Amino acid sequence: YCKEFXATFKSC
Repeated sequence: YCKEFXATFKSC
């Protein structure tokens, strides 16, 4: 799924 890591980049 998507992931905004430590409230940083986005890997959606």
